[PDB]
Amino acid sequence: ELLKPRTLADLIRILHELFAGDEVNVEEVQAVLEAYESNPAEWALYAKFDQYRYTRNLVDQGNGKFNLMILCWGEGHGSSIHDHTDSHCFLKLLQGNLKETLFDWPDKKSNEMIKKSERTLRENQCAYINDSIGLHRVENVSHTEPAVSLHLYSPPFDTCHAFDQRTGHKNKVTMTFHSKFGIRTP
Ligand SMILES: N[C@@H](CSOO)C(=O)O
Ligand SMILES: [Fe+2]
Repeated sequence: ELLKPRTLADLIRILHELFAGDEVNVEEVQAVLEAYESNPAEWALYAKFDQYRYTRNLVDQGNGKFNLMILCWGEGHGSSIHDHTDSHCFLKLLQGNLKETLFDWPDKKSNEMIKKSERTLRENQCAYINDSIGLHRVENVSHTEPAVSLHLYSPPFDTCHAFDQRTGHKNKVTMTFHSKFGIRTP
């Protein structure tokens, strides 16, 4: 039974229930993420920005079933084109807007990766990606508004691949957390 999360803490409690089993009902998880109305006071602890690039700030470890984290995107900050290591990946906007660009898995032949589509993700909207859908890049293209997003990955993963847009070539990358549970972790 899916109820509206009243607060971020409530959302977390609901997620623990939804991930208590061995599978994941994606539509249910997306619906609950979308239903949480971003309240900046509740996540200010985690919203730690860096001048030069976006930051990943761990919020909850899901009793081992998922990682929930907050990403903070300065003006003009964006990601690489990347995959999600055979995991579910949900993204919900807490502040600002992000541009998501979708790409196909490259062929073994060296070629320009062409975008399959783009969309603008707006405050409170929750998107979903997985490797069967394709790859993506996420970017804050704003010149005037920082963005903040809430991401859930299940199972948790700390490595993925970045793809070169000009060739499709992939390189393994290890993601790092800027902070964990509100504490900066250099
Ligand atoms: N995959 C990127 C964020 S775009 O992923 O929804 C990351 O976790 O750093
Ligand atoms: Fe991503």
